[PDB]
Amino acid sequence: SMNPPPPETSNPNKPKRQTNQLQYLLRVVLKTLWKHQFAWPFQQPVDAVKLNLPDYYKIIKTPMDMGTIKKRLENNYYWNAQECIQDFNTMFTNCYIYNKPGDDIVLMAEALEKLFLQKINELPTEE
Ligand SMILES: Cc1cnc(Nc2ccc(N3CCN(C)CC3)cc2)nc1Nc1cccc(NS(=O)(=O)C(C)(C)C)c1
Repeated sequence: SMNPPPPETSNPNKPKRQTNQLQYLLRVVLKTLWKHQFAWPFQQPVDAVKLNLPDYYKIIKTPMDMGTIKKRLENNYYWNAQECIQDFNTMFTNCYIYNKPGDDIVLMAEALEKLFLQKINELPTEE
């Protein structure tokens, strides 16, 4: 049943930075993916209660979603771009772990992942 607390979006004792890459990750990469027709399952933490998936957080112990990432970027939570890319990678990987190849949700993630890889290919060099 119940949902866990969502991942933190602020941590006062974590060092933070703004870099041009992190700017780009928010203004271009996240904001492009966000507007995609297949984005909505990934825009917030999985609501396992509403979905009647009581084993979701039994299996997925490092949950991640674009809603969390968006807020992290907005709050300058990250030290560098790679920390943020890792959160995207976790989100995709979680999807592929929990679901079956060819499930609709996997097709949705895959469309987003392909687009994600296209967009980070154009990440500007650091500073
Ligand atoms: C990111 C993600 C990864 N995996 C899955 N798997 C999944 C979802 C639904 C099902 N159904 C199976 C039988 N059926 C009757 C109910 C549900 C099976 C597997 N889902 C995801 N995201 C995702 C998929 C569908 C719906 C929502 N909505 S949500 O969590 O309430 C909100 C609006 C907060 C994002 C969110």
